Amino acid sequence: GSARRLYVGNIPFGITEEAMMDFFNAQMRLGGLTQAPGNPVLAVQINQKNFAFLEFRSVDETTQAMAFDGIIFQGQSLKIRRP
Ligand SMILES: [Zn+2]
Ligand SMILES: [Zn+2]
Repeated sequence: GSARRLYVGNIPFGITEEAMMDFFNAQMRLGGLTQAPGNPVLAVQINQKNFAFLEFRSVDETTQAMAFDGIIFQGQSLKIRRP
């Protein structure tokens, strides 16, 4: 379970879970981070503190997404860390 989640900080205020999921799924797939068909991100939980947890379908894709630390999303540099 913790091996399938990442902390994502400095998210744009007001973003939706769908927007964050769609961005990560599209960009991870385009960037070659996945090795199996389909979408790597299952869910996004945005805190009540400017951060979210992304939940992935696999431990593999959780690890690959660490390559996106610092990715720019809606003009913000996302901080990606293990929980
Ligand atoms: Zn969508
Ligand atoms: Zn939700």
